[PDB]
Amino acid sequence: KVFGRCELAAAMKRHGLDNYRGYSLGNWVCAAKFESNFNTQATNRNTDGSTDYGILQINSRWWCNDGRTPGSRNLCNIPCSALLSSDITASVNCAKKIVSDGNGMNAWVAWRNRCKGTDVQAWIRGCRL
Ligand SMILES: CC(=O)N[C@@H]1[C@@H](O)[C@H](O[C@@H]2O[C@H](CO)[C@@H](O)[C@H](O)[C@H]2NC(C)=O)[C@@H](CO)O[C@@H]1O
Ligand SMILES: [Cl-]
Ligand SMILES: [Cl-]
Ligand SMILES: [Cl-]
Ligand SMILES: [Cl-]
Ligand SMILES: [Cl-]
Ligand code: NA
Ligand code: NA
Repeated sequence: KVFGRCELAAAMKRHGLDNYRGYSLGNWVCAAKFESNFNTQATNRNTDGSTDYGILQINSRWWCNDGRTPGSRNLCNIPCSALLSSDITASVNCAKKIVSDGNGMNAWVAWRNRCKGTDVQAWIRGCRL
């Protein structure tokens, strides 16, 4: 599924991401925009052979099992394919674990490079939330 911006904002808000670990909702929407262009089916292969999955491009090196990232962890205890669902619950729940792990949203490269330090509230501007 390719979410609309506000649709995703609302979904993320419903799933408890607004101000989760102090990260306002716009951060999460911004991260999803730049990680996946709001596409739950986005996948991208990393240089190490892991793959990033889903709307928040959660990687299989650490967070999910895709059966083809040897030596990797599955800290969200999910098949990576679960992160491609139109239902963002698995991605959100895994993202909550990630963002809680001490590094905040810096885990999301696109967030660090494209959202951090920007007016992320713009990402939820106009949305009914
Ligand atoms: C939370 C999450 O999974 N974020 C992704 C990053 O992990 C990806 O960065 C890449 O991650 C792999 C596995 O840890 C690293 O081997 C690789 O160096 C790293 N790539 C960069 C440029 O840092 C990122 C890839 O775009 O996608 C999500 O942000
Ligand atoms: Cl868009
Ligand atoms: Cl915000
Ligand atoms: Cl694996
Ligand atoms: Cl959802
Ligand atoms: Cl933080
Ligand atoms: Na990415
Ligand atoms: Na893994």
